[PDB]
Amino acid sequence: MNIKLEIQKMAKEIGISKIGFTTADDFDYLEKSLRLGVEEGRTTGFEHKNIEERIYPKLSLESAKTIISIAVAYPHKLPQQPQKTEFKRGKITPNSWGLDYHYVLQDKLKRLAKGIEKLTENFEYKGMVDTGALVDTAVAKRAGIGFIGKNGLVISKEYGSYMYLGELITNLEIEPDQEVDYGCGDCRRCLDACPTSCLIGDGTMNARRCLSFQTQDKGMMDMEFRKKIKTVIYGCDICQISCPYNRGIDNPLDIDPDLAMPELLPFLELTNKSFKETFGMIAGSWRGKNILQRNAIIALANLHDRNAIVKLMEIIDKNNNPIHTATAIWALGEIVKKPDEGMLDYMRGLSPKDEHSQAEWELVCAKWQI
Ligand code: B12
Ligand code: SF4
Ligand code: SF4
Repeated sequence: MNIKLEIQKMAKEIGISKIGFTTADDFDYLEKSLRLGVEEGRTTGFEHKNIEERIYPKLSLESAKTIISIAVAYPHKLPQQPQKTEFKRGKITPNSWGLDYHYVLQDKLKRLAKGIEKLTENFEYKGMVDTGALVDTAVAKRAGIGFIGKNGLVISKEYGSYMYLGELITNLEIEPDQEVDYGCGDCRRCLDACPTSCLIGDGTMNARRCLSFQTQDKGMMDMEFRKKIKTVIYGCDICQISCPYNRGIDNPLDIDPDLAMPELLPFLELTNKSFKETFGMIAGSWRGKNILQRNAIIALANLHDRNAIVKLMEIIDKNNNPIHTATAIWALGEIVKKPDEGMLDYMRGLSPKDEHSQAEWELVCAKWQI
């Protein structure tokens, strides 16, 4: 007894910015739309595939009785700007500044569980953060962490949407928290700011057209999204920056600004090894360097950076990574606005190895009236 007050006490003790409680009752109100996302092809592929495991918490535990939702806030503005150099910089979502949230939160949930082991008997748990089967977002709503916006995210009054979420499924009998009075209203800002219009209106999405996805999808980024990621080479925050509830927050926790706003051409020099050493700790490193270097080439093209030309030419001639080659060929068509005869001969004189490079090459050629 007074576990709920005791938990809350040790929560804030170990850096958890908010905590909530809810039943292990299933979530079949979601079924309908989860299944419709998959059938309509609006799913990314990152989602847990088994829909049953997604809505029935007992499939993850059995002895499930309550679920404890945690939230850890993160800064969205940079404490200290990075220092101007020769090299232009891209941006990379604050969701991925500093240590990979997955590790941070799993550590916090471990501590919370160890601190509960002491104050009861027969305690049973199952921790999740992002990579688990539950809908992290809907759990935090039932637990009154915040409400789900039209942008799909969980929004708190206190810390905005700039929170990482987690869950500790458990066999404890505990008083559910309330939920929240505040919502969206007739706000619509996010819906109108999304540069792809992926958001459907009801907190639901064609994720396939989210730029956050596009920056993480493997392969060749479709033409439409290249221009639109501007210089943001990982994630998208547009639907949160445009949100009233984020209007005036700064939040607590360590950030290297050079990892948060990386210099692009030096970034393109990284190997698997140097990439691991320097970037391996952030969330955005979970698929390796290649998707990021592709994106960086795109950023350089979006900046029309004449200083990248020689590097792009090196990527193309070496051709050890075809996605990069094809992206670079495109990038030259963007950067070199008035090509000299020498450049027309360079371009005319490539004969792309593979189909994606061939495709991008044909387009530049056509654009340059070759
Ligand atoms: C797959 C995934 C993605 C994909 C797909 C995004 C998406 N919206 O589905 C991509 C790569 C695009 C993505 C992007 C981002 N994501 Co992500 N993503 C996930 C992941 C692993 C699973 C997503 C999932 O379960 N799909 C849910 C889809 C299928 O459901 P749906 O049909 O849209 O359902 C919506 C409705 O049911 C609605 N719903 C619930 N309550 C209510 C109430 C009412 C009345 C109504 C009508 C509807 C409604 O909410 C659901 C979505 O939130 C989750 C973690 C997790 N396991 O939950 C993180 C998660 C959702 N992502 C997270 C983050 C931070 C992001 C980004 C902000 C990262 C960035 N800065 O770029 C973006 C923003 C995109 C966005 N607008 O949601 C955080 C959200 C943070 C928060 N505080 O809410 C989560 C919770 C991870 C975490 N542990 O923090 N993500
Ligand atoms: S992250 Fe960007 S692209 Fe994705 S929904 Fe939000 S605004 Fe739209
Ligand atoms: S922008 Fe407005 S509509 Fe969108 S989530 Fe924020 S509050 Fe809701």
